[PDB]
Amino acid sequence: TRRVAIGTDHPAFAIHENLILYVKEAGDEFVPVYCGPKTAESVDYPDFASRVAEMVARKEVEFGVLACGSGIGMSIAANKVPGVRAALCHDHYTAAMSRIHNDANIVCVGERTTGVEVIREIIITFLQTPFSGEERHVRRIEKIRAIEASH
Amino acid sequence: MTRRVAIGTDHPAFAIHENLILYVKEAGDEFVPVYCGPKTAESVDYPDFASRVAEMVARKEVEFGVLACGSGIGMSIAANKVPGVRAALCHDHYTAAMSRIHNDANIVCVGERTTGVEVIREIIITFLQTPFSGEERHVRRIEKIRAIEASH
Amino acid sequence: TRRVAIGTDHPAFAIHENLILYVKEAGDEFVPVYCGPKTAESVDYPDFASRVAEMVARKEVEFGVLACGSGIGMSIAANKVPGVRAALCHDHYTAAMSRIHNDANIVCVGERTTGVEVIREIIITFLQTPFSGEERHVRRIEKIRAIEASH
Amino acid sequence: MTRRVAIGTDHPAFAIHENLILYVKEAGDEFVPVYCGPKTAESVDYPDFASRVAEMVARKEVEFGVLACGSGIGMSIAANKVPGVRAALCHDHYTAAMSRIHNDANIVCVGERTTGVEVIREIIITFLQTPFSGEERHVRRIEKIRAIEASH
Ligand SMILES: O=C(NO)[C@H](O)[C@H](O)COP(=O)(O)O
Ligand SMILES: O=C(NO)[C@H](O)[C@H](O)COP(=O)(O)O
Ligand SMILES: O=C(NO)[C@H](O)[C@H](O)COP(=O)(O)O
Ligand SMILES: O=C(NO)[C@H](O)[C@H](O)COP(=O)(O)O
Repeated sequence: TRRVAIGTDHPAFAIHENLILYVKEAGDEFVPVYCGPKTAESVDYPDFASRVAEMVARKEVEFGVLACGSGIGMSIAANKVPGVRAALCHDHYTAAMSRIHNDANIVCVGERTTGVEVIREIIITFLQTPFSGEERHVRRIEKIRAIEASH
Repeated sequence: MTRRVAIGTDHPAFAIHENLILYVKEAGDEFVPVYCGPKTAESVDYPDFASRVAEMVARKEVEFGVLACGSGIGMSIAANKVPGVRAALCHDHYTAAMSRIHNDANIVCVGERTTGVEVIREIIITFLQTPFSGEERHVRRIEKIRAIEASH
Repeated sequence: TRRVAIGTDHPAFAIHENLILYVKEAGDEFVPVYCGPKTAESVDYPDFASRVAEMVARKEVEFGVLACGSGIGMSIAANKVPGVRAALCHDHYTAAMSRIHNDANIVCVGERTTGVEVIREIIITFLQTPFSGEERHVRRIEKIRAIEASH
Repeated sequence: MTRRVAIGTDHPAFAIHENLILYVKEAGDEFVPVYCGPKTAESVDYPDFASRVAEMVARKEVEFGVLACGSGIGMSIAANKVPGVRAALCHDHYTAAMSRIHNDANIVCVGERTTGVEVIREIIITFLQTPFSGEERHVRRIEKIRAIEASH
């Protein structure tokens, strides 16, 4: 069982059931946990970025999915939480490499920037692709953890 | 009155480092590049250079940063670990503009392996030239990012 | 007055009024002419690609806008009409350069690939950006016309 | 039983021409690159090389073509002028896959100025390896493209 927490702001609300669906499409072991808004009225992305990022950091869930206008807001605010490696992806390549090289634990996408079928592909690829485990990446990821600790 | 812009890369982006320097100048006379990346070909660790540039931005030694890696991802994660930093992974003109308009982003991140140099150029120029909107919901949202930083 | 004919298939139907709106947003001189489907049921992209491309070729309208799943189908089928330079754009850069270098007369976009705000930006940039008029491009565009004539 | 793949570029894509050759091989043993672009640095006219490769595909001398220019656009326009050709401008994995699945595309077009080499690699590989679906609505739509060609 690999839980994936889902967060959005208002531009991504209309596509939230899509994101739920795309998590389950990655495999039966992938369980979506919807932590986004309940209504379509404006909300502030940091509020929902924080909720999902804290769950990931605390290890309640293995993965996060965050959507907003461009995904930029989500990736900045999620990365403020220690333990989070939030990757803003715009295609299949960035989704795969975020996992292989960076061991990313949160994938961020933009609703106004990336079509839903590419959002589908991103989410599925992010979840299914393993971290390489290579020495250099393991070292670089540990160096990100050391930047957190120095602050 | 002129605006400093620090540039960092790891090894795959080293091959285009004078490109990055050039594109910063291309945004206007008032933009001064500050090269902080691998002085040479050397395979290096992106978080070391993201930190160098991220710290300069957070200390207000430069106004903006430009970071390049393979996909841009490692640079955006590592730079966002520094409080005071809003580092945006951009891949086209629209994200470069909106990162500024909505998020008041102070670091632009790009991948050399994903995004062609003429779009990287367009990203950098758009980033540097586009102003923050100052609009109420955006200020409040940026403050909420700061409040998150304060809690950790 | 610069008429712009608009064509879609079914995945782009839900966003057809968007495309109408984005044409007018480029300027008051830009007049949208909707030539896409009236209902959301499946249709074949070549049918609507051809209608718009023929209007452009015959010079009824100055410009075309075509949307489908990925935009690939639209750009292949529209380019089959002599006189058409249909450019599949996915960002601002490709929209600008399609006009500056290629003198493109039709812009093609994918609904499932490119978010509407980037589709907005593409359409506005395509319409507002002039052809450079440079010798080399004028020569290359004339060489495209010579490929048509040899078939 | 092995599948030939002709490659053409103009001048900005010349710098990555052995990349393109390499990536075609990377899709499998059964893929044979056929280099047809500028043998040298020379500033050239994209329609001359789009034609060379487009004609080889239409004559069935090769099964696939790969075309690279600045933005990929001029290559897709010029190659689509040859009857029998379905040339797709792709910029990521999804368009590369769908061009094959839905449109049975026989030429892949890319921009060196817009799309980074590792994604160009991914585009080429995905294009070559992904099969046409053969599904009814797609066959009919492809035939309608042919019927358009016949009318001119
Ligand atoms: O894209 C975003 N953050 O990156 C936000 O979703 C975006 O600013 C929301 O904008 P809006 O409040 O005009 O809808
Ligand atoms: O993509 C990146 N960071 O996100 C880095 O540039 C990447 O890890 C470099 O990988 P390499 O060590 O295979 O060159
Ligand atoms: O993207 C397209 N042509 O490029 C078409 O819109 C696409 O094949 C439509 O697919 P569908 O018939 O499964 O909706
Ligand atoms: O983008 C292209 N065709 O679409 C071409 O590579 C482009 O016209 C080359 O332009 P240049 O003549 O400035 O190098």
